[PDB]
Amino acid sequence: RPEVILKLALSADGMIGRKGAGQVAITGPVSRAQSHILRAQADIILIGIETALADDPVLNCRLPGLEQRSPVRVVLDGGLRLPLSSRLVRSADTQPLWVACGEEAPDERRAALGAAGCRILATETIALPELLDDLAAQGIASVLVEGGAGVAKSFLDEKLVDRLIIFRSPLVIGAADGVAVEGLETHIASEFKILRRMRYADDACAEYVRNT
Amino acid sequence: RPEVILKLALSADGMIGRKGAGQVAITGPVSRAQSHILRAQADIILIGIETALADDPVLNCRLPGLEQRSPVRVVLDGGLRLPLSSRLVRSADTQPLWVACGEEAPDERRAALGAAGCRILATETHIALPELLDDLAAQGIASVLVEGGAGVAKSFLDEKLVDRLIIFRSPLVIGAADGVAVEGLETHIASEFKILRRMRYADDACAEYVRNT
Repeated sequence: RPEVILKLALSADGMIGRKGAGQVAITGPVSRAQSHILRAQADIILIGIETALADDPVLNCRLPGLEQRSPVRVVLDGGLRLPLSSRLVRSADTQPLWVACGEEAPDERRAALGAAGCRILATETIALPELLDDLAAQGIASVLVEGGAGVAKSFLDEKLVDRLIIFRSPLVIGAADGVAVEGLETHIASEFKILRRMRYADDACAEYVRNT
Repeated sequence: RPEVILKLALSADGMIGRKGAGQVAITGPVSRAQSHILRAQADIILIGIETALADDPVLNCRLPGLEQRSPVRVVLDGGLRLPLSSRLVRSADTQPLWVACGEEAPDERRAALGAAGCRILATETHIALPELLDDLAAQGIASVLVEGGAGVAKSFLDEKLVDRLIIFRSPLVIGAADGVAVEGLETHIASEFKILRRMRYADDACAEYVRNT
């Protein structure tokens, strides 16, 4: 089973996004550099389809001299809903892109993505513990999960996270329009210990490791 | 009492330097980037006078967009042996340089470094690391990055002042004839630390550890 790092981008008041939208922007320079370093140290970067649709991300490493360390990308996409116009699918020849779906997605979206250069990854029931067993059989030693609320909650609830890194924006979103990861603080309290805390308000970061 | 990260660059046979020259250079791109991000995350980067003399370092952050986050540099230098020709001293306008002293060093070298732009940091001798960190916390320092040669690396580890240990490992061998090791390093890791992450790729290898408590 690969080492699993979950990286979360939160607002100052602990929200993982605005209702109906994508991820919280992290803008401090130390946090942005560390963010790209995590990608270079990972074998795989994993996100959910909900994040892919809302943010249209690329998930490559952009530190000068480290672009060749851009990891394999995995999208958890039960319905093979990934747009062929996405930045992800359109960079599939220049960086690996694996789309995880089970024996349920229609062959026409299965065939269109494969012809565009995506590898289609077979999964059970979506079963996170033996997706990580499957990912490990294919040579992966470390997975970086860049979650929205869905992937973050599911990985934590199933207790599959080894290290947790939380970047906190200085800006407040508000409970009226914010989405939180529910159970985040109780999981940290129950299962994690703090390792380092960066206290600059424009560049705030907290790192945790799972309890011994 | 601030958080202390000890960063060691070792050869394949575990030497932190060689007796006649400079330290083990890190060459992998991920390891280089991470080394400079540790500097950016630190309030203070601390080294010993022996490393300063052997390597003539600069100790700034050379990541583009982070150079303004080069930390204050601290050199443990009981005899004020740091040359005014050092790249460190000659860099004093562009990055803070504090030279740590005993209560005893002649006032003549205090003034010369002062004129070159260095702050002189008064410390307690026997040079007391626990008291230096309390003094540093008293000045608002939240985190210290120690880039030790064998001297300070052994001293911070022996007095149990290291919370996190980061070891970059070169694939090259230095040899027992000229190699200097951190004495007691492997027993300290077995006794007080757990592995946290490891990058095994041979041209960019790293292991990180955290103290058990």
